[PDB]
Amino acid sequence: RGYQLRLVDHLTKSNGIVYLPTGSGKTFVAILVLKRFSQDFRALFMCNTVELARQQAMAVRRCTNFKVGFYVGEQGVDDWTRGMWSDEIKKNQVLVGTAQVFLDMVTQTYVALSSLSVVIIDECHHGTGHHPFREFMRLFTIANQTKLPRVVGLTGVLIKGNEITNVATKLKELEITYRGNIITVSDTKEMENVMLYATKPTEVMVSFPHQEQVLTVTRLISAEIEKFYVSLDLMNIGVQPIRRSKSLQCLRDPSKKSFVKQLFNDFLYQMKEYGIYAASIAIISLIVEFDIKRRQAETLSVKLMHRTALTLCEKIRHLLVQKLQDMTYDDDDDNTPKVQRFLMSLKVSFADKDPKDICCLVFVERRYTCKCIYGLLLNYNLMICSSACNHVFILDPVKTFNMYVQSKGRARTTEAKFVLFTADKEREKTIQQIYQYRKAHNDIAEYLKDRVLEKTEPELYEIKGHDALPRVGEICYAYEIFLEPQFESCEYTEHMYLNLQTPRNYAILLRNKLPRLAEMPLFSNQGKLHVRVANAPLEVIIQNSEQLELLHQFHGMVFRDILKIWHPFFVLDRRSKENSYLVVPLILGAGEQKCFDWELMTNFRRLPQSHGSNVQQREQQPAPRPEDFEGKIVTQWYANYDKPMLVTKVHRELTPLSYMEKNQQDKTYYEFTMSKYGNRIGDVVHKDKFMIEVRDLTEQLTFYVHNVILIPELCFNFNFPGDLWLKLIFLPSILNRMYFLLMERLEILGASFLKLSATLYLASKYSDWNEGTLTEVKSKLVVIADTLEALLGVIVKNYGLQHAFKMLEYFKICRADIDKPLTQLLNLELGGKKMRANVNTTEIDGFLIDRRYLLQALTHPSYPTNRITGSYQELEFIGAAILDFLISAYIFENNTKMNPGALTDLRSALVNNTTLACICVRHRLNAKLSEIISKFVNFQES
Repeated sequence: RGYQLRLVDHLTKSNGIVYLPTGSGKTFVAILVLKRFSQDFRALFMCNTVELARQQAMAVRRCTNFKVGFYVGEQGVDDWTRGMWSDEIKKNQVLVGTAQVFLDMVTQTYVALSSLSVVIIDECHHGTGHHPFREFMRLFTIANQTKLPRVVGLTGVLIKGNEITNVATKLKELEITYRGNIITVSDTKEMENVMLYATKPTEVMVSFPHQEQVLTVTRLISAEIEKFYVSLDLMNIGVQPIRRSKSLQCLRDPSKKSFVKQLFNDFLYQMKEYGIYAASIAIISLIVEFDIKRRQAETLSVKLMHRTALTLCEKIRHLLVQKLQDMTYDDDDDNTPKVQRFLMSLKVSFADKDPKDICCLVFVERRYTCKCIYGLLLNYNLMICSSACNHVFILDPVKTFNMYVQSKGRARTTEAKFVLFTADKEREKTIQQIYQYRKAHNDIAEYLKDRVLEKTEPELYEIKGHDALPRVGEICYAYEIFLEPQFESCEYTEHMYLNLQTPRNYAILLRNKLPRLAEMPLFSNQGKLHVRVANAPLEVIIQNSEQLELLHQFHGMVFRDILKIWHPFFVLDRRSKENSYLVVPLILGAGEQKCFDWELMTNFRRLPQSHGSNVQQREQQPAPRPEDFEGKIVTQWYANYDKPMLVTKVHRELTPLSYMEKNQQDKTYYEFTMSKYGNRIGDVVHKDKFMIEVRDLTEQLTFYVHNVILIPELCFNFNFPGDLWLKLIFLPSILNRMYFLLMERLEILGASFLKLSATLYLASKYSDWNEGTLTEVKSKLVVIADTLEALLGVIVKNYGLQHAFKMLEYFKICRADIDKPLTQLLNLELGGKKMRANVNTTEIDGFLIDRRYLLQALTHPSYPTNRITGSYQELEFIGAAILDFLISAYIFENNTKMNPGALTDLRSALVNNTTLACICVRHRLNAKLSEIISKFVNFQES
């Protein structure tokens, strides 16, 4: 700020003492003078308190870290005897240590003041007499009149002398002991801006009249306390420290002399409890009305009767009851002048001269004063605060006015600020003497600064001394589709039905050529299935409508009468595509050769046994047929017919009149049907018809994902085999991987990589261009986009890294001008500014006392395009999507074992600023920006 530059201007030319108020950044002004002293040519930082030395050493080491200098300090843990200073002060240029460590080392001569170039002593006004700051200054006095270190110091106040003119000699004597020059650092033209940074409310002492009468209630309470003080040996009565001494005497009662404190142990315990109630009532009688003090003692006396009622407490309650008649008449006299002044000042502040609605809490002298003051306002926003104090009004506070407030306050009608008001003359005289000493110190400093440099130098020296798109014509291209089972685990130990177990296969006749179309995994009840696509035959054609329409109507009938579904395409929308009419089966001839047979398509579609059954009458009774029941499915000709079933084997011992598999019908299979729907027994009249094992083909709807005894009498023999119809119903489930042709980690990674292409190349083209105008034309120039970027990442694994990235920008995006830079990038205007190297830029910025790339990387966005670098905004968005796409691409192989839903929670060290800034501190390496960040760094260090 402007106040720190003016105060440090006199310290750079010669020695001087900096006088500034607390909170003005006096330590920051010393750091600026230390950087100017090292540029034009060892520093010593003295601290009075050990607690303040740790904060000054950490702040000096943080600023000297970027300077590439050695910053160390000695708190007294490292001490050694040698002919000079230890390795801490010798190796490090800046040494921050207490004055006691330097004074202890001055007894036996080791290091001399000539080693350090400058010495900064915090709070140089306190050092005097036998203090260590005056002892180290006395050694410099014997070393004076020669080359020595430059003295420097900063303090809140100079000194306070007698009257005015005599006080000016005290300020000159303090500067003569510290060897200060005639230049005194003080805020003059910067006082306007210095007052705006730190607002100090003025101290307004409001005296209130104290009642000379009516105080006999306090004297009677003191007389009653004096009677109890005879047994307790004058504990205390009616004092502010008595409240603190009561808590100190409570812990001091135990662990004392055996015989001496034996009787005083339990005596002082009951006396301190009753004495604190009388001391609190005495303080409440002065601050508030006497009626509140008598009510507090009456409630405490009633609680003593319900207590254990000790022999010492019974006499104290009986003594107070004799004086209760006189104390009750004192509170009944109204039917304190200090409380009237507090109510008048609080009412005038809310009325006018200040905000109408504001938070104003009066400071209570104790916990009992808050409840007493609350009842006075209701009997005649506002609150009674205690613990500390609050803003604005404070009732009879005893404390340092500057240290207690430490904030602003409300206002009243007057020329003044908010402060405490006490009726005692000793409290008002202390605030008046401190204000008069501060005004006299500022007047003595202004009179001393107005003197000539030659006159003040001789005065200090004398004191120091003595719709249809077939795409092709009518032709038959036979594509053999190989479908065979592999293996699986069968718990039921059922037989494995495979399409390769029968000679008849399934071919594909279409007007389109044959793509590669490798196999795909599948599963079923019999085992895993695989479908291979190739063409055994070729150059085939049908003849007119004979062979052509034979596979047509057979395919049209297989649509509804086989799958039996309303929508085969599952609610199609556009209803169009590359036209492939149907695939036709091919029956295998002699050997492994399969020719074109049109009789198989017409026989399967015209078979009535596929769905509709028959009715067995007395004219025709079906006989047992073990040869016809081998591979043929069975149905229900009478009742309960929904899904048919294939008969695997025939059982000669099992008959409709034999033992049933259920206990319902005893030893009869057909008795269960006659007792339910009234059906006949064993179809018509046929008992001897053998039974069979029915196997239902019903399974799950979608076959892509993995996963009963009838009789030949009542069942009709189907013409369709069991194994031939297994692969015919799997066509709808295989369409998932059939229609289309060509993970989620590259999806989100491609979104950051798409923005990284514009961040890398485009932002590195023109560095001086603003961030607003750079993304304006790149945005409008152009979920589903992340899927297209995932395919570009897979293409980068089969070629070079820039291979797929090249065509990725050309194919999807256009960007005629931006596509050329997308190949390679370079450095920003930072390295282009200075044509030599970053060493030339190190002369203006002494932060450097590769360095070329770190120039723009360490640039602050605060400065509006200064000479240190162009800006950090060009590299901010650059590395933004860069590191985002780089961390996502490296985590694609590591997180591949997870799913997009689970891996989305926390993946690859999330960029949240909590762990971000903490990663730099884990390597052991505006004023508002240094405030919240400093408090957050201390809490995150755990």
